[PDB]
Amino acid sequence: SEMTPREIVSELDKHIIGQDNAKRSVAIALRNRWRRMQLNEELRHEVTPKNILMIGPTGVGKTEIARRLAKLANAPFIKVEATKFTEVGYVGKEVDSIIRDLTDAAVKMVRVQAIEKNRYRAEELAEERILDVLIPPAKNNWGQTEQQQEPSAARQAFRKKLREGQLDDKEIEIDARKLKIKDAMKLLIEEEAAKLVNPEELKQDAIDAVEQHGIVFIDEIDKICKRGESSGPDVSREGVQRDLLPLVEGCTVSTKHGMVKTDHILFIASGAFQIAKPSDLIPELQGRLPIRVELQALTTSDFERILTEPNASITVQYKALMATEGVNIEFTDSGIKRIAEAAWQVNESTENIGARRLHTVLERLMEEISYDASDLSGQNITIDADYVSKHLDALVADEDLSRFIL
Amino acid sequence: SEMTPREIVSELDKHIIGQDNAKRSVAIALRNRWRRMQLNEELRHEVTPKNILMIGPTGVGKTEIARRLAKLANAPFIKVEATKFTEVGYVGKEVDSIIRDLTDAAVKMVRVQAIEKNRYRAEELAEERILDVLIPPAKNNWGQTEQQQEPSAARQAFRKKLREGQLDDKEIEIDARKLKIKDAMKLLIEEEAAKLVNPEELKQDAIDAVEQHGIVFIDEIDKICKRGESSGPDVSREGVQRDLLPLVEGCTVSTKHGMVKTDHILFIASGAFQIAKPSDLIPELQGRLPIRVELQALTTSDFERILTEPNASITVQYKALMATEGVNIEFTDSGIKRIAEAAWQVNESTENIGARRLHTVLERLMEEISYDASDLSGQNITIDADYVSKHLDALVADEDLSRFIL
Amino acid sequence: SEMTPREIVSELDKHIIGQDNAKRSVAIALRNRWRRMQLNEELRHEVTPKNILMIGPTGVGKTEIARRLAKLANAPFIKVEATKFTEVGYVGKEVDSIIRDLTDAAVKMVRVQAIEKNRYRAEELAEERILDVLIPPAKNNWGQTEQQQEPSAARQAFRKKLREGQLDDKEIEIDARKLKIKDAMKLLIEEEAAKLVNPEELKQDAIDAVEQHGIVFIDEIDKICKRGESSGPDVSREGVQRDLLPLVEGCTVSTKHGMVKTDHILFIASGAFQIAKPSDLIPELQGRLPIRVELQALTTSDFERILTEPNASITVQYKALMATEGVNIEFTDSGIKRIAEAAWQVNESTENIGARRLHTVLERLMEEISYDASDLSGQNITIDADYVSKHLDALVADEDLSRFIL
Amino acid sequence: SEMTPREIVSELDKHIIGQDNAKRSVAIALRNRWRRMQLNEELRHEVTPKNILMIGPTGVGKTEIARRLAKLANAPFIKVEATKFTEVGYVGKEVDSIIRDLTDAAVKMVRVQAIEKNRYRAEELAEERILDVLIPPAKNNWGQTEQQQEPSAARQAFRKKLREGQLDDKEIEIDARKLKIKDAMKLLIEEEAAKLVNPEELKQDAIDAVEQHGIVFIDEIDKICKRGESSGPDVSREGVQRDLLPLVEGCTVSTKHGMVKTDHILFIASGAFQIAKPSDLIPELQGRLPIRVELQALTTSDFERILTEPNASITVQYKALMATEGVNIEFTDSGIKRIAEAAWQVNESTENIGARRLHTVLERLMEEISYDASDLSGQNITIDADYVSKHLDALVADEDLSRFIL
Ligand SMILES: Nc1ncnc2c1ncn2[C@@H]1O[C@H](COP(=O)(O)OP(=O)(O)OP(=O)(O)O)[C@@H](O)[C@H]1O
Ligand SMILES: Nc1ncnc2c1ncn2[C@@H]1O[C@H](COP(=O)(O)OP(=O)(O)OP(=O)(O)O)[C@@H](O)[C@H]1O
Ligand SMILES: [Mg+2]
Repeated sequence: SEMTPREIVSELDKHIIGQDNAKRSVAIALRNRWRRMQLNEELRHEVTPKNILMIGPTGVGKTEIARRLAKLANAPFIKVEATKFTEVGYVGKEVDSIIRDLTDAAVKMVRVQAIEKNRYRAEELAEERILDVLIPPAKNNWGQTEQQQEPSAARQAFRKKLREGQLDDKEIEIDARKLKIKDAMKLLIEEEAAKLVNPEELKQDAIDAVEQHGIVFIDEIDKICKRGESSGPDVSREGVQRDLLPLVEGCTVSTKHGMVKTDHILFIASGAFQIAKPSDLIPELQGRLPIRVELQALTTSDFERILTEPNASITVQYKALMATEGVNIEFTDSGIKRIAEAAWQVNESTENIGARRLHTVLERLMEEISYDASDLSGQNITIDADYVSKHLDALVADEDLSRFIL
Repeated sequence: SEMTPREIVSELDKHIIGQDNAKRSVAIALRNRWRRMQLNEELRHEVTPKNILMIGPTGVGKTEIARRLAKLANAPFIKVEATKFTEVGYVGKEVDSIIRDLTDAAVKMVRVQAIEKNRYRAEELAEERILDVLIPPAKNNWGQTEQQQEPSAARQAFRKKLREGQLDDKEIEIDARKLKIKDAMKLLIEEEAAKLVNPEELKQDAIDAVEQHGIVFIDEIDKICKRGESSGPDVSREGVQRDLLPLVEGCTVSTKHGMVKTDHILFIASGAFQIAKPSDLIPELQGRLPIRVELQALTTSDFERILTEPNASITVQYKALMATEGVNIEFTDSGIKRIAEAAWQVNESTENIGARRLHTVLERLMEEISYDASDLSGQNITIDADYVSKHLDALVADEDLSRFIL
Repeated sequence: SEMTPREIVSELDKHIIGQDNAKRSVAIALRNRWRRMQLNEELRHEVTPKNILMIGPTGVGKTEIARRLAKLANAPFIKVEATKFTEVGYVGKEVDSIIRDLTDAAVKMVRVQAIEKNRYRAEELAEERILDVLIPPAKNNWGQTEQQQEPSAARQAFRKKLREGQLDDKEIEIDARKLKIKDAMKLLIEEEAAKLVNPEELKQDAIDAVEQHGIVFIDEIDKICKRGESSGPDVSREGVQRDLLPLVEGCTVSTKHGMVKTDHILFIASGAFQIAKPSDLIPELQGRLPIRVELQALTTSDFERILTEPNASITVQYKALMATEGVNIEFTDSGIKRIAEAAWQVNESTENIGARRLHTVLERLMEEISYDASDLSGQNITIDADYVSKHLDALVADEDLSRFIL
Repeated sequence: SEMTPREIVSELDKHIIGQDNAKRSVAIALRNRWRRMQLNEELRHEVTPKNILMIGPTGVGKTEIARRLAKLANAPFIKVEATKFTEVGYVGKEVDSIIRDLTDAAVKMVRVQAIEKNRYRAEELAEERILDVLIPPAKNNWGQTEQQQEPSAARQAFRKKLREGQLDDKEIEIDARKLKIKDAMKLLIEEEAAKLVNPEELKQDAIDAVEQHGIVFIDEIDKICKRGESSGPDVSREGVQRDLLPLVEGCTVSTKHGMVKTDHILFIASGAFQIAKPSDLIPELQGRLPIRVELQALTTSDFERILTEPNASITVQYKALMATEGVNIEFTDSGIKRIAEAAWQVNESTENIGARRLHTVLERLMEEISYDASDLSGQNITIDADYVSKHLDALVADEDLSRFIL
């Protein structure tokens, strides 16, 4: 019961732009899950996760692809920065935390997993107990087949009003106190929800989810490589590698949820490696990170697509926000293409993040509309190619200024 | 469970190519545990473990030999980076942790031993309780010799239905809560398995495990010797050697599961010793590491062998996974040759990382296939030397690339 | 339980060759506790103990004597490494630990002490309760002097059968259930075993083992002296001597097992003192180490004795372990002298590590036999001067190998 | 109600040898206590303690004089090392601890102080509750002037029997259980002593004792002075002075016993000042350490007196210890004089501690008797001048050896 290499890339194709290779890789990894759990007992142990190591610059999709991947398989996920554990110079943060955190993440996974499952039932019972105070039921009933006319037009009346209308004052009993529907409603929900939920029967779900589906994204694992010094003193970082193997090559670790294996968890490390090369990773890590994939630096089209396609692109969002003031914003193809060329420019000119650059540029170009929105009520402003250039040109052209306000 | 040296080396031979000297070393050790038992009280508690110190390059087998050695011995094992405690002014953990961890590992094993031993007894009584809800048994019974017709076609009915067919709804009491068979089953099993397991028995058992068969493996021991670039931080690395002394000389450490004595734990310290010499260790430690053995670098022939001969060889493992997709992979002998050859080349032209290299090369090689797979069910794909060159020659040629991908 | 100095030196002489003066010092320390134990209330607590300070090279027997003295004393022993507490840039655990550990160590002895002490009592009562089910005793009895004919030939019959024979099916009552002697026996043992064990006592019994018999061995008490190089770190070492004082002065520390008074713990400080001198210890501490004793470096003859005279000498150890495989090892006098000379020579040409060198040397010399043993069953192998030469001479000479193998 | 400068010195003259100056000084400070608490309210605030700073070598009486002084006024006391708080380079110990500790010290003062104070009261309330079970009192009573005939001959009967007689079986109620007077007595006493032990009525006793009579002995405050560096970097210590000011010039500090002032606690810091001079202390401290006193180095006579006079001199102690074996030791004037000259010699020759040196010398000189004591039963050994010189001469003469075994 699992998707496949290609079928996976499709799903990822519905959220990430470009980076097909990387996709194919997280695709395979995810598939080998369903491949192992499909073998004899003697192998299940022998075959270890095919960890992937992503190589690319920022703003190009790395981390998203992992989120999306873990999401795509509702798998416990966690993102850490290799350097977070480098503060060993004097401070102290230990790797165990990674898995430790992962489990938590899982317990929240499984938790929320039950809630949203029967949240309706709760709300139902919740509003099924608010009608009792509105129309004090006369003890004893039932007996015939009038289940349809049983709730009485009374309860049915307040029913419609409650879920769809006024009603915002009364007192409900718990353990009897005055309150208010809009809140007493959110008071019962949690209570009711309790009844449905279970306890120690969360272990073989969370610890299992983790140990069998968890995914870890180890960011900038390149910030913890060799470096110019010596393989002895500058170990303040190499030693951070020597601290991950246990996690990477199967070890254990106790958590406030029990014991977690880690023997076969999917690790996806990533770096730009524009200084150090994956080859500088200690041999144990090289060994355990078999799948190597390089991501490409984004292009204006990517940018153009990242501005539009996304169900919640900054574009749609902005339009949304200004509609709050009565203004009707509209980004036109040329406009978008233009914001796109604006980002690319700045990335190119100055330092180069990636899709990141879209935020300041867009918020910059809309400064005046953003400030004047209130007075632009009822108007229809359209951001075309003209607009954009006579707002962003001056700035983009000015590299120095770009390093500050863009 | 006590086999002879020559035999122990024969098992080891099944998962590790070459390194005979190392195999004999470890086998002698394992073997003495049986010899010591044949001894009288006095000697039995005078004869200590012949801790090993392995000397060799990376990816040649030092650790693999220790795992496999612990496995055929069925003993709680544990890897530890010597450096995990190093610091020129940092923090780190405490060495005793090594015994806490090893002990957890002993409990884990024991739990398993007992569960699978009487898993039936559990599942049995488990469903034996799911039938009671399905068919409320009328209090009081027995009396005659009708044991067959006693479970009444009623229970017998559900029983087949339950075990075989359909799993799916009701409410069973614990501490009365609606559930679902397919799940209430797993719930009851654990609940039932419990009653069977004797805590003190497994706690004591888990201990003897560690105390009488523990095998700890200290990697990168040479990363603790002298150095010379300082005085404090170096005699601080030495600090790690001092801290380990109690464990190797015999001491007691307190753990969740009780008090553990280290006097009979076998220690396998490993090291490349390219910079320092085993003579650079602190005397007390050199004293506690009687047996010394040097493992040798692997050769291309070795890689070919490593590729297919070991038991769950990566080759056989690849084939297994692919089969899951209905694909039949086969490796040409020359295919196997070109691969070992590619790896060697890279290890030679970049960073030599031993047998480890084989993984990365094998993954890259079979990626296009791995991604297709599903779309090749029923096909017999053969990896001949032509396939191995078309997919790796260029890569191997690009020394930069190899530093990134292979 | 208290013997004279002269007698302790006699016990000491069964395991440690030479170092008579030290055996004496230690002998006095011990007899001295018994003496203080003979005083009145007035002095019992107004008698400042006589901690030892051992001065000597490595591998000459300082630790050994303390251990073995702790054994004949049958006292919980612990061995601290003076430096563990220094840190010119670390945390360095706090000395409290020494009494902590010792206590954990005391507890163990006590536990396994009590058990193996009155085990017979349990197994006896255990089976004494299995005969009750075999031959249901008729209530009320006794009265005359028919004590040996009272158990009746019935109980006496099953008695012999039980401990020496069949009988493997029966149901016993605990808290009434069918079982099986083979296991119902063990089941009872632990149950009864409980009865005898006093948890409110042994905890105390532990403190009474510690506070009044506890021996501590502080090593490298010389790696704590002034030094000179700098000044900050020195007072950082001296910090350990300052902090060390209360223990040797006589105080109370708190453990997970209660409060413990360090007042009668015998302290054995020890050091090589190659760079530093006792006179360089902090005045407070010097005066608190009234008993001073030196140990002489060992000589080849000594090695030869260490090799054979001691009770369970490594020689008698190997010969024993080999006979376990049915091999008759005979060490010729010529063979011993060469082992001793080989060790001495390596200690001369590389790092001198005292008697420890004999271990590595002996092991190496014996590996081949040690591996082949099983197949050499029934044969005789004489380790004589010629035998020693073939196996060691090449290695001893090759100074680079000796820094790795011997 | 207080002694006087002279009268105090005498008390100190009863335990310390020489060092009259320092005595006269601690005397004065102690007296100013009784002088301030004797002035108008406006002054009591204005006048602060006249802190004393002792200047002298080790082994001459400093700390002893402070103990004796705090004892002489049963004042809370504490001795700290200035350097203890210098481990600030990387570790961490804070001065608050000092007062923090001081209070504890006080609560222990007041504690054993309270018990023996109202010990009678407890026992009374104890047996007063044991008669209730013996003669179950009839509820309701009193009313007339029959206080003498009220206890009834019944309670009065058991009263005498109890404290002076049999009665050793009964059950008392606590939290109702059978016991035995002989024990049921000691059980009630403590349990009763609890009610008395001023629960919260311990505050205005400890915090008061501390705040009004506390004495702090700050050892080696010279180890935290200027030093060759700069008044900015080497502040790792000068900053330690900047941390005592608060305490010395009155601040506060919270303790698990409440709040403590510190405004006027007597501080007695000391140092040898053979490197740094009191002039190097930061100005604030100099200001707050008004009384400056120099102690002199001990003399053989001092040594001679230190050996004999003390009610528990090492000499008496030894004679005692050996009597445990039947031997009758006797130090003769010439003998002691000789041990004195021997200590002085070594102090002079090598490094010079002080009285300290008496421990090893005496224990060295008695080595043989100490070892042979057992066989010397019934004999009368006399350590005269002869004995000593022909046991200690060769060693004292040998400076080098002196630095090790003396
Ligand atoms: N004969 C062999 N020699 C080397 N590696 C082998 C051999 N057979 C299989 N392998 C595999 O090669 C990898 C090498 O890892 P291993 O830890 O054994 O190397 P190592 O050099 O001993 O490591 P370390 O330097 O950390 O002690 C493992 O994944 C192991 O399973
Ligand atoms: N008479 C002896 N003299 C020296 N070593 C001996 C003797 N008998 C046995 N040995 C063995 O020699 C080794 C030396 O260890 P020991 O701890 O006694 O030396 P040490 O110099 O006191 O050590 P450290 O410097 O760690 O305090 C031990 O393995 C010990 O068992
Ligand atoms: Mg290694």
